[PDB]
Amino acid sequence: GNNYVYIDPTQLPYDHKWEFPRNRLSFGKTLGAGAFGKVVEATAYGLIKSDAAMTVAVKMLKPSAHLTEREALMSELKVLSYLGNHMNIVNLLGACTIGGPTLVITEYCCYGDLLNFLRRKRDSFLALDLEDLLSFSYQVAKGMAFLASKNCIHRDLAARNILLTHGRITKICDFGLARDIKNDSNYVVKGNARLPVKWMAPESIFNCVYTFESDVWSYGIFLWELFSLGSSPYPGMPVDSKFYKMIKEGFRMLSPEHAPAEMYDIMKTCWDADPLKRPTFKQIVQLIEKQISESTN
Ligand SMILES: Cc1ccc(NC(=O)c2ccc(CN3CCN(C)CC3)cc2)cc1Nc1nccc(-c2cccnc2)n1
Repeated sequence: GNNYVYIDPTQLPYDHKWEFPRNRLSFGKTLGAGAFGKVVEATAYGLIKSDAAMTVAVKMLKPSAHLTEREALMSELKVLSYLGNHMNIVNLLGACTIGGPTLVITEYCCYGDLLNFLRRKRDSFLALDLEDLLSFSYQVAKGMAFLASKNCIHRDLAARNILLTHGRITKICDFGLARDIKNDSNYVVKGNARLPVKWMAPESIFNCVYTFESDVWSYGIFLWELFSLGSSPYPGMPVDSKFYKMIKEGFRMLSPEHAPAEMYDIMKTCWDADPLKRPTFKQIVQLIEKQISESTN
């Protein structure tokens, strides 16, 4: 959680142990695509077990991507390697960096992206219930606490960047190059960038600073998305001059109908204008642990 240092991924070395024979990959359907990159479902052979086919996700540069994007993908690969493999973050499995297009291989998450999952399961609210939502809030906070412990900042925390897999385990991801931010209305032009403004802390919007605390703000917005079962934040409030003024003034979202009081309390603290008053992910983990225990029986 040291806001005075950061991990420069170009200084991270690429561990050759990750290198995987690209001829042992069989590419499938597109899971996401941006301008210079895409994620596809694929099959990997002898990736973990010698004579076993396993489904994976593969992030690749399109032929139309430049060195800048290859560097970014390599940096992302090194960051994932640095983070290591954890229950609540997407797991790196390998890479193909030579002899073809640069590819990064991770686990495949059988329930796909959490935002789509919530939207699909909105009616079922097997069925989705409160404890599922609490579990997702807990696991995302847990994963983010780990990221912060590694002195890493997400910068785009949102339901769309969470995946869901076996046993309803969430995995923090970052589509990065592989999201079409040009045609995603959740990304708004601000200056010479398309930014996830509705998820962003005021200090990020106005001063372009991202911190452990701005990730916590985004987590608050995520909680809102979660307990609204995938609704877009600030309903009936398009990102314009009024929006910026209102956020600066102190306008905040009301509680989702399905949020327990303490979960909304967390949201409100995450959206404190003062970053120093926001909870840490470590704190949030404890709070949600308690709520989950209380919400059982
Ligand atoms: C194939 C791949 C390659 C790279 C990544 N990388 C990440 O998921 C990731 C997560 C966190 C960080 C940490 N990082 C720290 C610094 N900041 C600024 C950015 C975030 C970096 C990369 C994921 C994947 N996996 C991936 N990506 C998108 C979708 C899917 C997917 C979709 C549907 C079903 N199963 C899997 N799977």
